[PDB]
Amino acid sequence: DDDDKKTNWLKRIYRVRPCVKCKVAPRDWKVKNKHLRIYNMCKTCFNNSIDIGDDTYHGHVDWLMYADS
Ligand SMILES: Nc1ncnc2c1ncn2[C@@H]1O[C@H](COP(=O)(O)OP(=O)(O)O)[C@@H](O)[C@H]1O
Ligand SMILES: [Zn+2]
Repeated sequence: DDDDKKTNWLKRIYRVRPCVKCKVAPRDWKVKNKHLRIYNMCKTCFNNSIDIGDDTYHGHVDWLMYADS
């Protein structure tokens, strides 16, 4: 099933690249219609970047959740 190929790639992608800032915690994420948005930072590091005034690591990558667009 091609949808499983997509899903298993998304689980692997999420697992193997932790927060870009602390490099330990998993990334924050949300569902955005038929896309998974994986933010660059965990929530703790994101909130913190707002307090310190750093937008260097702000950003995300959207992923189609299905095999067929
Ligand atoms: N956990 C996070 N790590 C890094 N950047 C983030 C995080 N959460 C939000 N951002 C950034 O904050 C902005 C707002 O994102 P979001 O609420 O997804 O956008 P919208 O709903 O305006 O389309 C985007 O620049 C996003 O990349
Ligand atoms: Zn972090």
